[PDB]
Amino acid sequence: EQKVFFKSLDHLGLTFKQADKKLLTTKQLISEISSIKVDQTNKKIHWLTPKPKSQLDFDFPDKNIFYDILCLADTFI
DNA sequence: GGCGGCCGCTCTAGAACAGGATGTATATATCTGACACGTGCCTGGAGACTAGGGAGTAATCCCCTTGGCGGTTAAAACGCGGGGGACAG
Repeated sequence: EQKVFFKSLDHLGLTFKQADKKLLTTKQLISEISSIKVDQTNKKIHWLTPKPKSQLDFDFPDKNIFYDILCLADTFI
């Protein structure tokens, strides 16, 4: 049970090995950005003619994270 | 007065049933011929010993089969039409 219980508690993590392969592809990200684009456009068509130019934004509060993927990258090299 | 319907009568046949037929199942009588016991060996395995070598086990290693995915087009499966053949006769 020391190896059974914690693996049983992981639900999305067991399928993460295949979900990350299937979902972090080019066409999936194209679909997920075009969905937000058409949502913004028809929501503004319903509401107001000007459209915002900002969608799917990320915040970067920590500067050492770039250093971390740099370390992972030249470890993989 | 004629004719269809109904019921009784005789004819015919399927089939259960009993008797004869002939090749085996048994009940002794007796032969008989290998069966197993006894005897006499004697020839091969067991106690004991010498020596050694191939596997039991440990370690490594690298290898290769199992799980585990999407993808995609070959194909299993469901179903309709029908068609020629398995089988009863």
